[PDB]
Amino acid sequence: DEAEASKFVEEYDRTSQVVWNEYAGANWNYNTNITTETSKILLQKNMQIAQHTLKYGTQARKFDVNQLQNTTIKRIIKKVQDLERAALPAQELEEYNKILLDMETTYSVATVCHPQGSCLQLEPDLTNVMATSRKYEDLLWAWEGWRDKAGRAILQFYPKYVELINQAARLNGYVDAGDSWRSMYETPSLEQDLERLFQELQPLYLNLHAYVRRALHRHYGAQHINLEGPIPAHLLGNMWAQTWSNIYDLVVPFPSAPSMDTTEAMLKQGWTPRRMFKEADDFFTSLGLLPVPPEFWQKSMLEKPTDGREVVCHASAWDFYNGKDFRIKQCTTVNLEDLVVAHHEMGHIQYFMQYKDLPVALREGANPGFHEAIGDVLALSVSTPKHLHSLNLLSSEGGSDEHDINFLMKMALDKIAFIPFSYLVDQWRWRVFDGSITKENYNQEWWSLRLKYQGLCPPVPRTQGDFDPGAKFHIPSSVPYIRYFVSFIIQFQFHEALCQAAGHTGPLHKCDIYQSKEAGQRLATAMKLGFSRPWPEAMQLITGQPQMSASAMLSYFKPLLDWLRTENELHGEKLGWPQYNWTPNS
Ligand SMILES: *[C@@H]1O[C@H](CO[C@@H]2O[C@@H](C)[C@@H](O)[C@@H](O)[C@@H]2O)[C@@H](O[C@@H]2O[C@H](CO)[C@@H](O[C@@H]3O[C@H](CO)[C@@H](O)[C@H](O)[C@@H]3O)[C@H](O)[C@H]2NC(C)=O)[C@H](O)[C@H]1NC(C)=O
Ligand SMILES: CCCC[C@H](N[C@@H](CCc1ccccc1)C(=O)O)C(=O)N[C@@H](Cc1c[nH]c2ccccc12)C(=O)O
Ligand SMILES: *[C@@H]1O[C@H](CO)[C@@H](O)[C@H](O)[C@H]1NC(C)=O
Ligand SMILES: [Cl-]
Ligand SMILES: [Cl-]
Ligand SMILES: [Zn+2]
Repeated sequence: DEAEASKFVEEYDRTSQVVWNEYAGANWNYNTNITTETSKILLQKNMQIAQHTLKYGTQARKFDVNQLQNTTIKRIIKKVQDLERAALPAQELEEYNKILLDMETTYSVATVCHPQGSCLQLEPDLTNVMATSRKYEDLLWAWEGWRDKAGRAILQFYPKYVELINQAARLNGYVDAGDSWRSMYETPSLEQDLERLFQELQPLYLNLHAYVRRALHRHYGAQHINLEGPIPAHLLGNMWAQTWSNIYDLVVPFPSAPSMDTTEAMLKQGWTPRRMFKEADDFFTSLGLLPVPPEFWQKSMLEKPTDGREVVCHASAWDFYNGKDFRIKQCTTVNLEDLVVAHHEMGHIQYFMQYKDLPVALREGANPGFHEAIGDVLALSVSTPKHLHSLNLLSSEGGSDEHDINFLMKMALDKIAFIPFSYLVDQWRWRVFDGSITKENYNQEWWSLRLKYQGLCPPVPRTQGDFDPGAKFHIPSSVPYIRYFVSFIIQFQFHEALCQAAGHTGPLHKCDIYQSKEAGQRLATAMKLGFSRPWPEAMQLITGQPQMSASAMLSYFKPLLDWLRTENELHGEKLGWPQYNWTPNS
């Protein structure tokens, strides 16, 4: 009985490595070379992997997991009973795979064109406009144009995508696809836990929002910013207003303590995409963690091709399921923002290497948030002014209270601003999946949440036919989002714990764990667990306790909360957006 189940897991593990490696190869070849031929091969490998999933999943379902004594085998077999899309009938499975490919291709090849002028891709062209233009109409052109071309083009697919992903979820024992996705956390209290964490971050976010709103009023004019209303969504330096640090120049707390232009410093010093990834690899090995293998450097795509290939630019990390071949695909630009992205992606690679010897079913993060958090933890140390000065990308900024508050503001514009964005994406999709948002009101309900959680309004009133969620990568690519909310909370818990393990004293935001072997050992022991244990065990190995908590993030930013409250009170700011119905008049 126990013996047949053990044998089954061994056979599943052997055969899964082969077929998933072939799938990953076809998927990579399409993502790095969008053509009719690579698309056709990819759809064929989709059917091959479904045949495997159906064979082994059907077997797994013949086991009564209740009667298995070994808890590791029990856990693997329970997981393999979920066929995901391979539960669908063949005709629906083919339709679903084609819909997914059509949606992700539509996003990745969309362009926005000037009349009898040039056509801009999202990366680098439109993202550069959003980051650097300080002209309301130019930002509006890029913001609206991207939604018109990418978002509107996904709408034709999304209702059928929803029907099919939900159908597969029901065939695997869930009530809808959002139930299935939430199950990855194995935490019955997930929704309440996330809401409580969101509420703890409100003082910081509301104060940041009011301060930034005032600064935008100063630059863009009183006729275009309502000091008691939501902020227009195209003014925050980022296409989705999900991180705001590119408008640091407009909001700097102490302009008499300026920072060196880090993009120009990186360019003058000869930085390249490969150098950026080499620096990330060096930070990981300084903690005693694993270097990426030589193969990574030969096979990764670390910059946009110049040879005519169309590619999926959106950065991502790839496991080829053979314990040897790991790769990053990123259209890297030489700037500080993308150095942080490089660390994020190298954190995924680290996790892949740490859990490579577990059974494939257990080769995941402790929960999806943990997978997202590893690289960001190291990037918190890289981002310190002390570390950036050691890279010759900032001047010496220490010993200055003004530089200290400036740094905390730079960090808040990304980390605090992202909290409400990362909360709302799957609040929307969970309600699409459970049927309480229909295609009649996709876009209206999206904007209701953008208002409620982020305090943003669209600069141009939306019209029927708009599908602004489709203009965000994870929606057409069907990548869950609450992982990023979880990550941004727990990365500060991990930073706090690793800094204490490294012997740091003083304010958390001054900590840099470079070269700490004690810090590396904490992370390594947790990552080696993969998905073999409930995630509170990995939380315990890193932090010494088992809960998710916003306390670390709040501690990191405490000096900035104090500064923001004093500043906002001086100016008479009304926190929030009680005039929540305000929208731009022109
Ligand atoms: C329940 O079963 C798990 C899994 O057992 C493993 O997978 C099965 C499908 C069979 O193939 C088994 O033969 C196989 O061991 C047991 O977990 C395993 O325990 C062993 C011994 O404690 C671990 O061995 C280690 O292996 C590494 C190399 O990977 C060595 O460096 C170590 O020195 C040590 O020998 C093994 O890692 C572990 N495997 C997993 C996936 O956790 C588990 O012990 C068992 N439970 C009980 C109560 O018996
Ligand atoms: C353009 C960079 C995208 C990076 C990332 N890319 C994903 C691809 C995942 C995937 C899975 C399956 C198939 C294909 C792809 C990843 O590695 O998790 C991403 O999406 N980050 C989020 C949040 C974020 C913004 N800024 C950051 C800075 C640091 C850390 C996180 C974020 C975002 O951009 O919204
Ligand atoms: C892109 O795909 C086509 C079609 O399969 C192939 O002929 C070509 O060699 C590929 N290009 C690269 C750079 O791999
Ligand atoms: Cl939007
Ligand atoms: Cl998730
Ligand atoms: Zn990630």
